[PDB]
Formats: sequence, C-alpha cells, structure tokens
Amino acid sequence: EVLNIITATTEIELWLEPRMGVNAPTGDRKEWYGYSEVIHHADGYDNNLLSVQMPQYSCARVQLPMLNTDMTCETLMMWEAVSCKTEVVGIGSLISVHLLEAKMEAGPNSDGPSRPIEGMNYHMFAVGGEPLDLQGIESNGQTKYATAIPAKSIHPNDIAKLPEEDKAQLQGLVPKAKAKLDKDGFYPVEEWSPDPSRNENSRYYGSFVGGLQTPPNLQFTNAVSTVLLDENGVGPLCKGDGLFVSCADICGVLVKADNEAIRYRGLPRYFKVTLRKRAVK
Amino acid sequence: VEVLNIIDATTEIELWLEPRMGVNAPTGDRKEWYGYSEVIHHADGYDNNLLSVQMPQYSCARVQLPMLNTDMTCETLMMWEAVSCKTEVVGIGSLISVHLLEAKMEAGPNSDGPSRPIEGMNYHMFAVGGEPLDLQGIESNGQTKYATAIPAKSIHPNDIAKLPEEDKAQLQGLVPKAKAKLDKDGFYPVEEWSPDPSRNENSRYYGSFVGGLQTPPNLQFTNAVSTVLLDENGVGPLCKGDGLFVSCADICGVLVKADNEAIRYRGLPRYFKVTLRKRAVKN
Amino acid sequence: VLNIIATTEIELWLEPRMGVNAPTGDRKEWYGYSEVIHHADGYDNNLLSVQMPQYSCARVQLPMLNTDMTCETLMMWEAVSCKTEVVGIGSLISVHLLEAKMEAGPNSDGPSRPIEGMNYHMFAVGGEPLDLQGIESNGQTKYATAIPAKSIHPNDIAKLPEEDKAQLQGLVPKAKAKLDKDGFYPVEEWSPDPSRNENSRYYGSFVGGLQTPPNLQFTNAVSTVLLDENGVGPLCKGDGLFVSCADICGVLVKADNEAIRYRGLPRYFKVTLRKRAVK
Amino acid sequence: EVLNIITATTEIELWLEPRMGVNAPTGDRKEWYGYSEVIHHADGYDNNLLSVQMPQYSCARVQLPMLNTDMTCETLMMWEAVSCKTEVVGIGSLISVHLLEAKMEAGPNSDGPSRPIEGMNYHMFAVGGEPLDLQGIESNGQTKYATAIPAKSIHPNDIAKLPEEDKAQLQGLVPKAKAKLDKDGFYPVEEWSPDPSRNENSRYYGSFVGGLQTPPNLQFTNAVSTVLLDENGVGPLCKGDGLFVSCADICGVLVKADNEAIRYRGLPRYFKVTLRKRAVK
Amino acid sequence: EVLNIITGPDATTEIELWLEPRMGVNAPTGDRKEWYGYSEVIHHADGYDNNLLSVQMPQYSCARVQLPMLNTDMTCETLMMWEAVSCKTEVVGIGSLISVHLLEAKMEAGPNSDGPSRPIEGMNYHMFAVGGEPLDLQGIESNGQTKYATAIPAKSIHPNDIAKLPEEDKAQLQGLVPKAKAKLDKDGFYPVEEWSPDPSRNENSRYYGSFVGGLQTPPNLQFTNAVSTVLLDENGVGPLCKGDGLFVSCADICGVLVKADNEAIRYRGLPRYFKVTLRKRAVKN
Ligand SMILES: CC(=O)N[C@H]1[C@H]([C@H](O)[C@H](O)CO)O[C@@](O[C@H]2[C@@H](O)[C@@H](CO)O[C@@H](O[C@H]3[C@H](O)[C@@H](O)[C@@H](O)O[C@@H]3CO)[C@@H]2O)(C(=O)O)C[C@@H]1O
Ligand SMILES: CC(=O)N[C@H]1[C@H]([C@H](O)[C@H](O)CO)O[C@@](O[C@H]2[C@@H](O)[C@@H](CO)O[C@@H](O[C@H]3[C@H](O)[C@@H](O)[C@@H](O)O[C@@H]3CO)[C@@H]2O)(C(=O)O)C[C@@H]1O
Ligand SMILES: CC(=O)N[C@H]1[C@H]([C@H](O)[C@H](O)CO)O[C@@](O[C@H]2[C@@H](O)[C@@H](CO)O[C@@H](O[C@H]3[C@H](O)[C@@H](O)[C@@H](O)O[C@@H]3CO)[C@@H]2O)(C(=O)O)C[C@@H]1O
Ligand SMILES: CC(=O)N[C@H]1[C@H]([C@H](O)[C@H](O)CO)O[C@@](O[C@H]2[C@@H](O)[C@@H](CO)O[C@@H](O[C@H]3[C@H](O)[C@@H](O)[C@H](O)O[C@@H]3CO)[C@@H]2O)(C(=O)O)C[C@@H]1O
Ligand SMILES: CC(=O)N[C@H]1[C@H]([C@H](O)[C@H](O)CO)O[C@@](O[C@H]2[C@@H](O)[C@@H](CO)O[C@@H](O[C@H]3[C@H](O)[C@@H](O)[C@H](O)O[C@@H]3CO)[C@@H]2O)(C(=O)O)C[C@@H]1O
Ligand SMILES: [Mg+2]
Ligand SMILES: [Mg+2]
Ligand SMILES: [Mg+2]
Ligand SMILES: [Mg+2]
Ligand SMILES: [Mg+2]
Repeated sequence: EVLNIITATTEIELWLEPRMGVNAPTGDRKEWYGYSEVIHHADGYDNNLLSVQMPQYSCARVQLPMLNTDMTCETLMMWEAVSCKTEVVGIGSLISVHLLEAKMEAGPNSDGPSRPIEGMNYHMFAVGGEPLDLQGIESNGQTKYATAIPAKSIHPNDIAKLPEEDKAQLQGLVPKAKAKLDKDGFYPVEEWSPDPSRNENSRYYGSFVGGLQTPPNLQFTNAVSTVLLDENGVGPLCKGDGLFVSCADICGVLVKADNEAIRYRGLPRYFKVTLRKRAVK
Repeated sequence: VEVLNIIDATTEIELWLEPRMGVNAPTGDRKEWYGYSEVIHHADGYDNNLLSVQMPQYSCARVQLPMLNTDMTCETLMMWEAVSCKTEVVGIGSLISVHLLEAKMEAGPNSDGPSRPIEGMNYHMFAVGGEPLDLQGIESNGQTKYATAIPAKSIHPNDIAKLPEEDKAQLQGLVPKAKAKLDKDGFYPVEEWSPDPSRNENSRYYGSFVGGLQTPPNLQFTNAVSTVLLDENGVGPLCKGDGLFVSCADICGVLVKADNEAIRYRGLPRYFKVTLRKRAVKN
Repeated sequence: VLNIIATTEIELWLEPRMGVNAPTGDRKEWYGYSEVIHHADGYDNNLLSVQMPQYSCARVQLPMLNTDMTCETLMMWEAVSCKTEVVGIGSLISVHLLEAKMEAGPNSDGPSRPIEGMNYHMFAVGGEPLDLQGIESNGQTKYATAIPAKSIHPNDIAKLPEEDKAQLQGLVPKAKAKLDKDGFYPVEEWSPDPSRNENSRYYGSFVGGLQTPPNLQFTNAVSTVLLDENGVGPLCKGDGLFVSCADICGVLVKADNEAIRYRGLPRYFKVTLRKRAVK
Repeated sequence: EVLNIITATTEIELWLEPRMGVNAPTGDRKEWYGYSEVIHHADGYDNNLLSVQMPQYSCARVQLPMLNTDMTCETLMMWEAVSCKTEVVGIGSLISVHLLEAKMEAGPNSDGPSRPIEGMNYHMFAVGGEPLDLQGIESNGQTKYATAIPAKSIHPNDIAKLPEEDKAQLQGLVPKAKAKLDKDGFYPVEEWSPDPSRNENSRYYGSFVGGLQTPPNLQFTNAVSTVLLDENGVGPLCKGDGLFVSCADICGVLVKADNEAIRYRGLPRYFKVTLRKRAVK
Repeated sequence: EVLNIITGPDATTEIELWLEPRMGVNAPTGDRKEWYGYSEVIHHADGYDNNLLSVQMPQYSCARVQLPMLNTDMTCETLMMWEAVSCKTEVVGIGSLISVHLLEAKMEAGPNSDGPSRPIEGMNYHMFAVGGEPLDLQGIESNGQTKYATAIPAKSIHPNDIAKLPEEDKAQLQGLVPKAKAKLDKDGFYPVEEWSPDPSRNENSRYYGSFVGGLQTPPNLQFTNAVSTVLLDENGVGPLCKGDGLFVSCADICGVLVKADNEAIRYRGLPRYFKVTLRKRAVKN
C-alpha cells in the first residue's frame, strides 16, 4: 500500500557488460568476449546448442542505502525509481570493415572490406524494484541443448518440465514456463521474454529488428531521460533496498569467412537511475 | 565564419491469445509445427486445394464479466465499459534464431552458414470490443480452390456471399454480402477477412502490415504504454451481455524450407490487460 | 462563409479502378488489377486504358438544405472530418498468387512473389470535383484511341502539336481537368492540382520501386480533420459531397514473361458534416 | 532594424519547373526535358562533365507591389513572408514501368517491366527576401567541367579561383567558394548547398536519400503549411519588394537499357506564399 | 554551484564556426592530398596482415572557442560564466552525395556496361556536441588485438594507450574497461571506431548521435536553417564554459566510396557548421 512521498533523493550509476555467450575474457575463447560462439544452421539438430552460442540477458542488483532501522514498524520508507538515463556505448566501433576472420564483402578475386556488423538488433533495458519476470518460449520445441553440470544457462522446459513429446507446446504460450531474471548471463534471449502478465513493479522497453543483413540503427545522446512513474505517479519500489537493472543489446552479427557462419555482437550499456523516498504501509 | 580546426466499480481483465497460424494445436501429425502454418507453394490452391492449415487465422476470445443487472428490462442498465488496454506480443527474442529446424541456409552452397531467420511479411492487429469484431471478406484470387472439410476448419467469404462460381471475381473488390462476425477462434483466414470499417461501432481495432518475403521484422515490446479505448465522446466499448471480446493476429514472418524453398508463416502469442469501469445507459 | 448553424454522417465504398474496372467481360477474372504492362508498351504498341490505374471518385447526394436557392443567405453542408480505411490488407500476405512468378531458384517449389513494389495512396474529400494537373513521364507515349474514350490524357485537353509534347514532361498550365468521371483519369498522368482545390482536402503518399515491401495501416480509431486554418471545411456545392481516392498496393509479377499487373484495394469513407450558413 | 507589424496582406502563387540539365523542351535534347543528360562512371575524368549532366537549382524572383513612396524615409514598409504551402506535382507519373529506353527489370529471355524511376532523392525548397546564399563544394576536386562562352553553369572554383594543384581544398570547406542563387538552372546541386553561415533572411528545408535503387518516398497534400517566422516572430523581409523562391526536386534516376547509364528525373514544384506588411527602420 | 542568470542588454552572445571533417586524410597537402575529406583505403585484413594507419580511421573533429572574458578577477567568490543555451548545426555539401561519376569508384552496372559509379552509401555516423569543457570519451575495441601503426609522434591515440592493459588482456576492451577514458582534447586524433562519448561523465556537455550501419545503406540526411537544439538540462541549465572556453566537436561519416580495382573502400565525411547562443550565468566560487 503506497503512501505519500517524503520530501531524500539519490542517484546510482552502473555499467552492464554484454553477455553474448562468450561471457569472460578468459580461456581459449578469450578473444571473442562480447561475441557469441559460432552458430550454424543445423546446430541444435545435429549437435547440442551450447550456452556460449546463445546470447543472454545482463542483470545486476544495486544495494541502496538502508532506510528503516526497524522492519516491524507499520509505516516504512522505500526507495522509488523515478527516472533513468541509459546508453549503449561503443556504437562507433560498428563502422569497422576489418573484422578479424570476417567474410569479405567483394568479388572472389578482389581485396575489399569485410562485412561489417549487421543484421538482427535486439535491444531491451529494464529497471525495477525486484527481479524482472520472464516468460519462456521455444522457436523449435525439440531444439537439443547441452547439459553442463553445473548448468551454464536455463531453458523454459527446465522449469515447465513437459514430457519430450509435448515440447511443441513451448512454441506457443506455456504458463508454467516462467522465471525471474535472477542471474546474469544465464537466461537466453531466444527463449525468454519480459513477462507482460507480471512485472507490476518493473518498467521495461524493448525493440527488435530482424534479418541477417539489416543495417543496424542506433542512437546515442545524454539529453534524454525515461520517466519510470506509472499512470498513478508511482515508480518501481525497491524491495529489500535493492535496485534491479537488466538489459540485452545484440547489435548484429559477424559472418565468418571460412564457413559463412555467424557470431552475435553485443555492446555494453550504461544506467543512471534517480530515486526518491516514498512512504508505504 | 572561420574553419576552427584548420591544420467493484472498476476491474482489470487479463488473458493470452495463442497464435492460430494454421497448425492450431500441438496435437496430431502436425504437432511439431504448432504456432506455424503448413507449407505453402506458389501453385497451391491452383493445382491442389489450399488447406485451412495453410492459412493463418484470427485469434479471438470472449471473457465473461460479472453480471450487472438482475432485471434486463429496466429502462436504465449498467454496462461494463472498456477504458484502456495494454497488449504485448511475447517471445520476440526467439526471432533471432539462425538455427531453425529444416530451414534454408543463408550462405553459399559449399558453406556451413546460418539458417535464414524468420523474416518477411508482418501482419499485426489487435481489437477490443463489447461484441464480436465485424469482418469484411475479400479474395486476392476469386477462383482459389479451398479444401472441403467435414467438419469445416475455416470459413471463406463465398460460403456467405454464395456467389455463382463464375461470378467469384467480384470478391476481388468489395462484395457487401461477404460479411461475418469474428465469432470463432482459429477459423477466419487473415488473407480473406479484414476488420469491417463500415461496422465495428462498439469495437476498437489497430492493425499494421509490412509485406514482402525478406523484409526485416520490426517489433517492439514494453509494459509502459497503454491504448485508450474511449471514442471522441469519451465512451469506450460497452460490453453487451457482460461479455468482453478480444481479437488479434500476429504473423511475424516466414520460415523458408531448405528442401524446396517453400514457406511457413510464424506467429507469436499476444497478452491483453483491459481496464473497465461501469456506465449507466438507456435501454 | 458565415457561421455554423444540425449534423449528419455519410458512408460509402469506392471500389478500385486499376484498369480492369468491372468483374465482367473477357478480363473479368483480373478485376481489381491492371492489365499486364511490359517495358516497351506505349512504344512498340499503344498503351491501353486497362493498363493504366485510375482515380476512383463518386458524388454523394446530400439532403437538400434550402427551399429557395434565390435567397442571399443559404445553408451548405460542411465536411468536418472523415474516417477512411483500405480494406483487404490481410489478403496481401498471399504467396500462392495465380500466374505469379515463383520466389525461389529454378529447381525449387517455393512461394510466389507476393504483392509488393510501388504503393500510391491518396484520398480526398471536397465540396466539388477534385482539380487535376496533368503530366507525362514520356511526352511521346502512344495511347490507344477508342470510341468512346475509355480514359482521358493531358494532351487531350492541352492539344499540343505532336512535336511539342515534350512540354508535358514539365508543367503545362493548359493540362488541367476536373476529376468528374470514375475510372477515367490515369494516376500516371494526373495529380491533384495544388494551385486550385481551395474547396477540397487531399492527402497522398507514394513509395516507388518494384520490390519494395508494402507498408499499410488500418484502424477505426483515427480521423482526419478537414477544417482549414480558419476552421472551415469543404462546402458542398449543390448539396453534393465529392470523394476520391487511388490505392495501388503494389504489383503482381507473371511467371511466363515477368511482366506486371498493379493491384488495388477498396477504400471506405465515413464523412461527418454540419450545416454552415454562407453568403 | 525590424519594428512592428502594420495592421495589409497578400498571397503569391507560382510554379518552378525542374532544371535537371535538359532545361527546355527545345533543341536537340528536347525530348528529355525534365531529365538530366546521360551520366557514366568516368564522366568528368576521361571527358568533360556537361551542364546538361548536372541537376541545378530552380529559382525565381516575384515582384511585389511597391510599398514606399520615398526610399529615403527613416521608417519604411516591407513585405514579410509569413507562411507557405508547397507541393511536388506529378508524383503519380513515377509508377510508370514503361519508361522510354529504360532497362528491363526481368531476366534476359523475358518481357517484363522497365525499371521505374528510383534511387537518390534530393528535395529542397526555400523562401527568402533576397537570393539564397550558397556554399560550394566538390566531391572530386579535379573533376573536369566543360567550358562554354557564355557559361551554362558556374562552379565553386570559378569563384574561389584556387590553383589547379590546390583544388582538393574544395573537398572540404573553402569559405571563398560562396555564391548567391541569382540565376535559374545555373548552380549545380552536386556543387552548391544552402549556406548555413548566411541566409539570415531566408528559410530553407531540405532532405536527401541516396543510393541508386532506393525506393523514392514522396508525399503530397494541400492540408499542410510551413510557418516562415523565426524565433522572434519575424519572417523573411522582401528587399526591393522582391520575393525569392528556390527549389530542387530530384526524384530518382532512369537506367538506360543499352549501356545501363542514368539520367536524373525531376518534377515541378508549386508555391503559395502568404505575406503581410511590416515596418522597419 | 550554479546561481541565477544575469539579465542585461549585453548579457548574450553568439558564436559561429565550421569544423572540417577528419576522415583520416586530414589536410589537402602531401602525397594523399587529393583524397582530403576521405579516409585512406581500407581492406578486410588491414590491422591483421599489416598495421592499421591513422589515415584509415575516421576521427572526431573538435575545437575550443575563446569567449569574451567575463571576470576581471578570478579571485572573487561570485563569478560569471557563459552558459550555452541553444545551437543550430548543419552538415553542408549534402547535394554532392548525388554524384555517380566518382573518381576511381566501382561501376554500378553489368560487367560489360558503361553505367554510373556507385554513389556514396553505406554506414553513416553523425554526432555533434557542445560543452563547457572537452567531451569525455570512453574507449572500446571491436577486435582487442587489432594492430595499429606506432608513429613518433603519435598520429592518433587508442584506448589501451591509456588503460595500459597487458597485451594478453586486451580482449577486455571488447567490453567496458573503466580505465579506457580520455578527453576529446585534440582534433583529428581520437578514432570513432575506438572512442564514444562517455555517458558516465559529460555532465557539462550535451551530445547527440546516430548510427546507421552496413555497406550499401542509403544515406538519409536533412538540412535546414529553421531548427535549433536547446541545450538546457532538466533544471534549465546549459553547459557552463570553464575558463571562458566553448567546446564543440562532431563526426560526420556520410558513407563510403568503393574502389573499382580492388572493391576496397574509403569513408567520406562532410563539413559541419555551428551557431551557439550563450548567456551570462552567475556561479559560486
Ligand atoms: C563450440 C565451438 O567450439 N565451435 C567451433 C566450431 C566447432 O568446433 C565445429 O563446427 C564442430 O564441427 O568450429 C569452428 O571452426 C571450424 C571452421 O573453421 C571450419 C571452416 O570450414 O573448419 C573447421 O574444422 C574442420 C577442419 O578444417 C577439417 O580439416 C575437418 O577436420 O573438419 C573440421 C570440422 O568441420 C573448424 O573447426 C566453426 O566456425 O564451425 C569454430 C567454432 O568456434
Ligand atoms: C491487353 C492484353 O490483352 N494483354 C495480354 C497480353 C497481350 O495480348 C500480348 O502481350 C500482346 O502481344 O498477353 C499476355 O499473355 C501473353 C503471355 O502469356 C506470353 C508469355 O510468353 O505469351 C503470349 O502469347 C504469345 C504466344 O505464346 C506466341 O506463340 C505468339 O503467338 O505471340 C504471343 C504474343 O507474344 C501471351 O499473349 C501477357 O502477359 O503479355 C496476357 C495479357 O492479358
Ligand atoms: C551529352 C550527350 O549527348 N550524351 C549522349 C552520349 C554521348 O554522345 C556518348 O556517350 C559519347 O561517347 O551517348 C549516349 O548514347 C550512346 C549509347 O546509346 C551507346 C550504347 O552502347 O551507344 C553509343 O554510340 C556508340 C555506337 O553505338 C557504336 O556503334 C560506336 O559508334 O560507338 C558509339 C559511341 O559509344 C551512343 O552514343 C549515351 O547514353 O551514352 C546518349 C547520350 O545522350
Ligand atoms: C499439407 C501437407 O502435408 N504438406 C506437406 C507437403 C505435401 O505433402 C506435398 O507438397 C504434396 O505434394 O510436402 C512437404 O514435403 C515435401 C518436400 O519435402 C519435398 C522436397 O522436395 O519432397 C516431397 O516429397 C516427394 C518425394 O521426395 C519423392 O520421392 C516423391 O516421388 O514425391 C514426393 C511428393 O512431392 C515432400 O512431400 C512440402 O514441403 O511440400 C511437407 C508439407 O508439410
Ligand atoms: C596507405 C596507402 O597508401 N594505401 C594504398 C594501398 C597500399 O599501398 C597497398 O594496398 C599495399 O598493399 O594501395 C592502394 O592501391 C592498390 C590498388 O590499386 C591495387 C589494385 O589491385 O593495386 C595495388 O598495387 C599492386 C600492383 O598493382 C601489383 O602489380 C603489385 O604486384 O602489388 C601491388 C600491391 O598490391 C595498389 O597498391 C589500394 O587501394 O590498396 C591505394 C591506397 O592508397
Ligand atoms: Mg499482471
Ligand atoms: Mg457504420
Ligand atoms: Mg489557389
Ligand atoms: Mg550568420
Ligand atoms: Mg555521472
């Protein structure tokens, strides 16, 4: 039960690095950090699709200053997210036409530029007072996924647990396939969406442009804010004094020269969130 | 100028509409293609019968609201009035996939590249009303051959207009007799039926179409946007029989088959949240 | 134009006039399309009216307002707003179009090319026929000479010598007409005249090319206000409301010669009117 | 020094015919009036680029009613342009797929449509109280231009007069390369832009979409006007009682069947300008 | 500490300037002079089979404008600063992008034809900024191990010149490396493919940018003298000019030229005009 604002503010900022699959600059895949592993047409059919091949949501919880010295009291204060500025950094890097290992965009006897990053763009950011609610889906119900222990990603049927002969249901809406975005680099974009049936205490904003050769269209400015207040003037209220931020920013794909397969490329996203104190019952 | 760098009165209803692209249930022989259409080829409907499973259809539902009037003969009645709605197509991220089962490879013949992703025609419409959505029929080709099914799995404009087969070219324009109510889920093909702008006084509908086979799908998703359903007089749809009627169609593109380059449509589920209030009206 | 004085709503459909303008005769199966167009038509043959999409138009008789037309102060119907919609947009998803080119390799069994390419969409509401200005993309295009005429061309009015018809590639002031006949004025030769049309409102868009994705919307929640900057809408002379449109939604490509047909769709109109006293 | 309005009005109409290169329906090139001459990749390198090959700005001066009985008076009247309606006519003609001499858009054994007009669109219009100020540039500083006595067009270096070895400066910003749009069909669009460093007494509006196969996107209506007043509510003031209108409307190109070279196509533009009387010092 | 605006008849001023593009060939002199306003040629394996040169990497343009001196004594506890209120800015020369007779450019036609050249098209990168101090930049690498030429003196500066990561850790620059930060303090020096405006700083600047990628994308550009950008923030305060300096910067890649003989590319940029309106604002010192 939301009461009146207490007149008292604070701002937090943070960066979320992309989780395109290669999620750390370490090991033998280090050079491909910020990209996915290679994806081929029959992957997941004639082999297991790996987590490194599946771009994932980024997320973090920011701890806010503690508000109530006694959690038993009938009236308490909560942090309320009022507005946010957010930005995808590094967009100029997408002009490169000398991408390592990338297909040449010219005739077979030429010496032209590489294909630049282009194709599918999927951009979403969210700010909320608790983890983002996710709804699960499968483009192909019977896609084969790797089983690592511990798991490196989670899939809708890990939660829905349909019998294998019923997994075609996941190509529609399966209500049991729901989860919270509670782990960075774990929930694949191609299987999980913000759940519009929940998320009463979060705000999310997403866009998608598909295809493999589509020009990426991105903007950057520090002159624009997003107001997080709902129709009643109430922003997300931060349970446990935690602010939750999430995003995904697939900016396109790289095409490999030797087999023409692809890797996704993502870019880091900045957040600046402005909060105020709100009394609640 | 120099060059300077020179060197209970209200209620909320929620529901999901699953897509009806043709394969309309994860059952039977076609179970694995639920949420897609059946395969379509250029001569289908000419050198064979076009099947209902090959024709994406409108989704629709009626939600029973709390009953408002004990005596429906009173000259002043209460009705539910739809004021606004939030709606969203879910699963958009799934459209990034370039490992689509049976799909054509987007690369040279000696390569091992990605599959073609879902792309091409996008047809998106949602509607909220106090009675079934009014539909007007049309045909792109008047003489298209349609399968005869018992029980029938779709209905076509000429099942209503009942024109002689030799006059069916009329259906390529506007045939006033070819009208229907969106009264059955997964039954009215998108390619034959549109919202009827000459009726639908008690419904609101919103549609967009981008054609072509290789067009990049362009879709948005957010929980911070609502659609106001009130008309110019401040009146929203009024729910007859205390029923709220929601409808949609969301073709998100096509898949291209590797073995013959024919296509299947792909659709995605749509969520609705409708906010309603009560209005007294003359009876 | 005096003050307003009560209201009424007019509805109608305009069926497309793409060339094959009736579901009768020998071409009846292509009603709502143009006849086939090839690159050299109008050069090594005569371009037919059935090959040239045309404006649709109608005059709706409104309730008579004045007992005596002699009076110095009369009532006129004033068009205030309108809702308009292109119906049948969903039919443009078809990839099983009769006689259409296959969009796949020569060894495949793929879909047909769908309707796509150039879109030309215009609607107008006025108190008198829409004024048109004529033009030619090619001054010397050869047009058939039917009796009676099935279409009218700019030089039919301007009557320039054959050696001067290159003028029609620019602006010929003599090449003016009124949109007074349905399925008669070709879109490729006639445009709404911005130097006239004081008593009409028109709204048009064009996206060219042969393979362009068609981009259309449909909704019953949007209206167009027809009032001008003085708050005055079109005034219906002779108690007649004049509506006109053209909606080329793209082209079909034929499998056997790769030539094209334009495709059009019907348009709906709902016009709201009020009574206005005039001098 | 601008003073108050004098409360008196007038409306001016005119058409500007396109000047794509073939600027009159006369002479040897008369049948291509409203188009450019044919342009090939090496034109201006292994030959001289001709004025007929370079689309130019259209412009006109409209004489307004004389306002002042005596131009020596300390307070005078000027016509002030307040708003304007403008329209490109003939857009429907761009649907044509039977264009004379044009490449066929089908396989070589077919009998399909011609390529329609498509590709780069350059649309600008301007209304001012004096000629539009232009700034010059060259995409290639060493482009070879024909010499006619008298000249049929004027180029930036005709004004800047840089040594031949210095003409690469014209690929950037050369302040000496300035001109007034004082002659119809004379200033090529590819060499001359509205000068944002001047033009205090004009308003111009321009858009460009490039490429050779881009779908042309054009609108037409009589329900929209452009307001010409500046931030202080002052429109262009007509010096010498002359109103100056300018434009360029490249709507795309035609592709010739026999060599695949191109001609630009333009369309005429209509103007309706509304003016009022303003007192000035 | 921002105080109130100081009203008066001489309280505002206006500044105009041009910035020429820095696509790589940054002066019309020397051996590369005929390609001024373009980049040097770029090929797929450059930076791998060879060193990527500064002339191959478009850079931000920038300038500091000296404003009228405001405070005779910078000792005083209360001072005045120029406050940037609005800006008009325009990319000039857009009409030149219609050319289909580009020197050395690939022919857009069949192999035995005589058609037009490919016009400038492809990726467009447009940004402008106005601030009261240099624009803050954040570094990144699309490929951490890209090979760069090391000239003495340096012709450009790269994110790891500042971050100084070990060579085997440079993959970190493909994400967000907080030490990879710089100020846009030198014209024709910071490549756009390695440096973006830093959204974590730039409190005293305003920047506006767009990108449309790909190699064949139609350039889409507007020009008009009837539109301004308001520079005031949510509290109505514009950038405040430290040391009486106005800082402007930009980058305008309008597309690429494709060479006929190897199909490699050069970027093309165009010059940008600025008109900045400023007013006097009192601040606490
Ligand atoms: C998850 C992962 O490590 N993916 C890598 C894949 C897989 O290991 C591979 O596809 C499994 O079969 O391999 C990638 O590299 C391959 C690519 O360079 C292709 C180009 O044709 O060549 C492959 O190796 C060939 C080898 O050249 C032949 O001699 C023969 O032995 O067959 C092998 C395997 O086909 C490379 O492994 C890929 O891009 O697919 C790199 C991925 O990181
Ligand atoms: C206005 C009209 O009726 N147009 C129809 C045209 C014309 O009759 C024709 O183009 C005039 O020359 O014809 C269309 O049908 C033609 C198409 O099927 C092509 C495919 O190659 O074949 C044509 O017939 C050939 C015939 O096959 C040859 O044996 C020989 O007789 O020549 C004729 C004409 O070239 C069809 O006429 C068309 O698409 O052009 C149908 C139009 O409705
Ligand atoms: C400014 C002008 O008049 N341009 C015309 C050009 C030039 O006269 C020409 O390009 C200068 O060399 O010519 C155009 O017409 C040419 C075109 O039809 C090509 C098609 O291949 O043929 C040319 O003539 C050829 C002839 O066919 C050959 O047999 C041989 O004689 O060589 C000549 C010259 O190449 C036409 O001149 C053109 O489009 O380039 C028409 C322009 O209006
Ligand atoms: C409604 C439905 O079930 N659609 C099927 C269609 C139809 O059954 C078929 O098109 C009717 O002719 O078949 C689909 O599969 C076909 C496809 O794999 C093609 C690939 O070239 O092969 C077809 O089979 C051939 C077979 O290869 C030959 O040995 C045989 O002599 O002829 C067969 C029939 O053509 C497959 O049936 C299709 O995509 O068209 C699958 C759809 O779900
Ligand atoms: C930074 C710079 O000056 N770049 C040049 C480049 C480089 O000098 C070159 O790529 C280094 O290998 O050269 C450019 O021109 C080349 C281009 O014209 C190609 C066309 O095939 O030919 C190259 O020279 C060839 C020569 O023709 C061969 O006979 C010889 O055996 O090898 C030479 C090197 O490949 C030109 O150098 C280029 O566009 O790459 C011009 C740039 O300004
Ligand atoms: Mg809910
Ligand atoms: Mg009605
Ligand atoms: Mg007039
Ligand atoms: Mg100035
Ligand atoms: Mg900060």
